[PDB]
Amino acid sequence: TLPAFLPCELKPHGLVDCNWLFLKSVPRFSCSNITRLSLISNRIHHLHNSDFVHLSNLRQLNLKWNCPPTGLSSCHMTIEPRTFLAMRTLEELNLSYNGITTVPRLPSSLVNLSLSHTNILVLDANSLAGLYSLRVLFMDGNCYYKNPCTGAVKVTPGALLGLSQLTHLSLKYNNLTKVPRQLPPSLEYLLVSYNLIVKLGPEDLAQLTSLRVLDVGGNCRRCDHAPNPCIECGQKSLHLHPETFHHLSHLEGLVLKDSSLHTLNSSWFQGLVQLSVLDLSENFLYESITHTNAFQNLTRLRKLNLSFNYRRLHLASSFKNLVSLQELNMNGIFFRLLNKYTLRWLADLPKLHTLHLQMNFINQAQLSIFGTFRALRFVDLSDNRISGPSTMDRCKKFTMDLSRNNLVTIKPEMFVQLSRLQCLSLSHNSIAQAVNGSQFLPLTNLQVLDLSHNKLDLYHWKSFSELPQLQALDLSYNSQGIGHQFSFVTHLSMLQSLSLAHNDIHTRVSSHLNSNSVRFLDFSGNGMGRMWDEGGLYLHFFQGLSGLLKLDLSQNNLHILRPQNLDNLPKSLKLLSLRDNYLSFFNWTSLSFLPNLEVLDLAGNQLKALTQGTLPNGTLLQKLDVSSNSIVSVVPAFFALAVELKEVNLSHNILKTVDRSWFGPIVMQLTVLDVRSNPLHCACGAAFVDLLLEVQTKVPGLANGVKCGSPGQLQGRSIFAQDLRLC
DNA sequence: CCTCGAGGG
Ligand SMILES: *[C@@H]1O[C@H](CO)[C@@H](O)[C@H](O)[C@H]1NC(C)=O
Repeated sequence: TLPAFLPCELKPHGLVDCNWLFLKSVPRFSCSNITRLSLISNRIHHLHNSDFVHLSNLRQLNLKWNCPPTGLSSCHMTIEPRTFLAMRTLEELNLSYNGITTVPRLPSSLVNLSLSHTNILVLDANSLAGLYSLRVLFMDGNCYYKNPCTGAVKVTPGALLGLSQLTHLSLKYNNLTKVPRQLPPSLEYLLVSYNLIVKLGPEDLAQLTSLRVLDVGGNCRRCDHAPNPCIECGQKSLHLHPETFHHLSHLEGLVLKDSSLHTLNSSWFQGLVQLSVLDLSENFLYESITHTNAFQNLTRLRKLNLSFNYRRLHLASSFKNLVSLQELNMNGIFFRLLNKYTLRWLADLPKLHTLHLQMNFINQAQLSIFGTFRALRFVDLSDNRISGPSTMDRCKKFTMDLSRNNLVTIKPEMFVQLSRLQCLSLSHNSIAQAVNGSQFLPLTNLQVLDLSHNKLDLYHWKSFSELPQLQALDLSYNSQGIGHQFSFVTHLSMLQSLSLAHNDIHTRVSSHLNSNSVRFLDFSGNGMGRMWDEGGLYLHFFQGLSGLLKLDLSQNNLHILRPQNLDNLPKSLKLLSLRDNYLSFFNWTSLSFLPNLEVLDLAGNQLKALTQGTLPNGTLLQKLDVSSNSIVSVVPAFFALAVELKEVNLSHNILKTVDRSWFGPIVMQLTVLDVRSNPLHCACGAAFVDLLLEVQTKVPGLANGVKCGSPGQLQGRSIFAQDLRLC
């Protein structure tokens, strides 16, 4: 009757969630059917032979973050010999972020193991005894600046050969000077990044002929302008032996990032015939990518990262061979100019769909080039310094992001040959301009336009009229004696979504917003309280938006909401958000003025009670959110008439109980009833317990998150800390 | 390998 696994939550697939519960011991709670137990981030510092005896059938166990090394502000975990042996079908185990110095004894059933961020500094053949079914082993971060050790962690030669089935090995951030010797040949991937492996040769990868991904990056770093502690490389560059990767016939992925690579050598990729991913970021290949020939035979290369390579830029002719290339990252390279030659050799690549060009300080750009490519779907030029022509965004659609640039004026010529663009972002520029229908002529196909965080003045009624396919327009956070603000809206014939959120609404703001197409309007963070206080002037401000379905009036300083104003909102309205206003009183029967309303959000107001009316017949209301108010009481039968009521959020209020007289029969059709963060009074007779237990599947966090506000020793603790059914 | 140089897995 009480949920079975207090103080934890039962979740469907045999999962018992005991996360973040301040537990100091493994809970005891039949348990013969639980197969998964998560105990993430509790306070368990000691583990004992008998601690898992009741969970003999566990397959998955997460003990992450129970006894962190430092860490935080220092913990050592003790584990008895037979602790995990009681679970002889245990398949997965996470011991990461625990102060253990040796790996515990484990059952041979184990398949996945994490020992990351512990204090295990030695792995020998004894450490992993009998893990012959192990496929996954992670142990990162046991000897770096956040989890320091003296010297390095040692993996002895052949220590892991017993792991006959090991496909996955990660040993990052462990101060390794060399790749461990005689690693299991079954390895399909090996991560040894961010150690001190300054030298690499075919010897170091001897017999790893089953590798699909190898990460040897960050082993020779340059620590100039490194935010966190960095160990500067002893040499000019990662020393790479030409034949190192030659035998890696199945290598699909290779990352050589942050290796201080000054040149590329085609030898490296010679034997890599299924190489689909290559990461070359954070090196010094600026000149190299401008001239090299290494790319000439990488014909299966799908993804390529060239980001943050330091010293007129032109991608080398070798790029023309990358006919499988789908994605190219060129962030943070820094080139002043983007021209017709800069990216020339990418133009005929059959399936190049994504191009990252962030943070390059580009101040002159012939964007026209992006109309010549074969299948560009996304070009990110955000955070550059583009100021003009050359001399809702999802869209996940030919898309271009020009946000955080230097546009002050938009000129139609900057968009020549970009006529195929369906999504554009000019957000976070400094565009102060009278928009008037003469800015985006070539953008004939533009459906989504983000002009947020700019300084547009929108008095002109011809605004955006040259965008015939415009469906979604974001004018959020816009800062403005002729024309009228927002007058253009009615003339945008296919506009479905519009945001005018957090704007500067001045005297001659159009008293009417009109449309036949707008279905969603975000009018958040404006002054609708101040506007509706000006009498009849704005009484019908939204009425002209025919077919309007969703309206957001959050953060509009609404202190009152008269029936006049609700009645003159479009009768089509299905969703209305009044979140974070100052509503103290509200006749709930006034909701009958919103016939088709289904979702109502009134959170962050000061409705001290649900007392003033009832949910009217025969409303179609489905979701009511009245959280973070100050509700201290509700009238019986309040929710009774809302036939279609499914979700109601009463959380973060001041309810001393939750009574069934409120809902009646509809309490059993409720999919969600959220009553957390109410100061419930947990006397020994309290009736709310049996009620919540009746709809327990439908109240989130009931097991431990629904807590008492009184009496004093129960203050801040769950309604199940003591059994309240006793009295 | 991936997401948002460290962390995840
Ligand atoms: C109820 O509202 C609270 C307000 O903070 C929110 O945290 C929670 O997500 C909501 N509950 C549900 C089930 O959506």
